[PDB]
Amino acid sequence: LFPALSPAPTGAPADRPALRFGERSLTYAELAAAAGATAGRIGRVAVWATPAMETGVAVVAALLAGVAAVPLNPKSGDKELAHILSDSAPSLVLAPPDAELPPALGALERVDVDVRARGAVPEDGADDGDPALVVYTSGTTGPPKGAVIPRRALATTLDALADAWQWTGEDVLVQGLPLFHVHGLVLGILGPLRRGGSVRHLGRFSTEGAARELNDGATMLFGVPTMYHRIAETLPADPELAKALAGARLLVSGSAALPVHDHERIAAATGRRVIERYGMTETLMNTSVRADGEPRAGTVGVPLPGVELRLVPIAALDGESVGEIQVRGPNLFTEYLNRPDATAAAFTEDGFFRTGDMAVRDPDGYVRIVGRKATDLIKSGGYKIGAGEIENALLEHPEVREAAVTGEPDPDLGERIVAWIVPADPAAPPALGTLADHVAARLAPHKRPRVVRYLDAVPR
Ligand SMILES: Nc1ncnc2c1ncn2[C@@H]1O[C@H](COP(=O)(O)O)[C@@H](O)[C@H]1O
Ligand SMILES: [Cl-]
Ligand SMILES: [Cl-]
Ligand SMILES: [Mg+2]
Repeated sequence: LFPALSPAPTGAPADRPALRFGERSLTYAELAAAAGATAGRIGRVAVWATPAMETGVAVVAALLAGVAAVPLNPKSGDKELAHILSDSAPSLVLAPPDAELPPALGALERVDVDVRARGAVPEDGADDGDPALVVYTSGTTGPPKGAVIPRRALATTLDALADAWQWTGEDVLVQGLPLFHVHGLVLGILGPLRRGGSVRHLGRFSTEGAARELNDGATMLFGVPTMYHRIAETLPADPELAKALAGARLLVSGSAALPVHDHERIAAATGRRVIERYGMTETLMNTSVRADGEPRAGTVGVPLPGVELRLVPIAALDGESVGEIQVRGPNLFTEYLNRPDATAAAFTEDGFFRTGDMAVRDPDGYVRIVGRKATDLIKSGGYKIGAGEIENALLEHPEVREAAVTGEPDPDLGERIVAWIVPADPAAPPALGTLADHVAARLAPHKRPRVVRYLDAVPR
């Protein structure tokens, strides 16, 4: 999976940079040795997945050990952690030494991840179908399902992207994405390691931080559309940001659609374009605009090598016939953990995954996502948010009789979460702050409502 880490590297390859988090870093040899020491201490494991160097070491340790990792959002609330802990039943939690863990984890064995530890890299005994990660992803109803992602899916999607993006071990990625989802963790940490390159993780994203790294040897930027919106807003005032983007080898957006107004403001300011790629937790990456392809706003390009894609079948490349994307390939997840009926429902009889995403293809083969088959989802900041679980949390509040949750457009977030409340007392309805704080404390801050509306009645 990482031939530059296992077996332990030697000579010049060993002293190449691997991970950089501000002034903290690890070379390939240092990462292999620190992850190896950790791997020997874990013969499923949870990872307290802060946007910090320890998270890279922890996940690489699990992969070297051949033990599935379950990334935890360090801002998850009590309900959300209890569910993941009960569902995935990890043996231990890998955490940074100084992390304050919440009481939901009080009974779990804590293994501190030491980035200065030096141990042997375990022998690789893993099989390609072995679970690599369990990544919790929201559905339209109920609590998040654990997508079990096999080792082979990681290798194949990362190598497919290497071909599409002309990504090599000479590339230096900058990113500031969360490390408990696929974009930040798989593409943004494991991808550079599989390639033999490096990543500079910003901790918290900022336009200034992205500019700094791209003006100082970073060659690629990955972000969600919200980050590109904030870049587009800042460009007129920020000459060094404009130069940073103009000089980049590749700018990539994903997790949600990049609006054409943001695309074109970036092109106006910098003279170059942002590649979009389309993927899902359950499928990893499906399509991308290629580095050697024509840049086309509002598209997600062509199927990646090894991905079988169809629209439903619609065979005309007409830019007009709307159909459901379905995919098959070694990029696919194994199952939803403990959910065999939901797993079976996600697949056609002949083994294609039903994405729910609606698309056309143009005469060049390019895919444009234009909607949904039956059921909108909510994407806020490039997080997929499930309405039903936000409703279920709001219903716990004593000032809420009934609740419905929807998304509405937001120029910065793509969509913002709306809470529709039948109050306990219509003359004293619960304020947004009380409801938002409650959902943040139960679920996670990114899932909080940003708007509240009161009604007499909501769907049952
Ligand atoms: N570049 C993109 N354009 C439009 N939608 C996207 C793109 N990348 C991912 N998505 C959406 O994100 C979903 C997967 O996100 P997730 O459920 O968080 O794994 C897909 O089903 C799409 O709806
Ligand atoms: Cl750090
Ligand atoms: Cl959060
Ligand atoms: Mg619903």
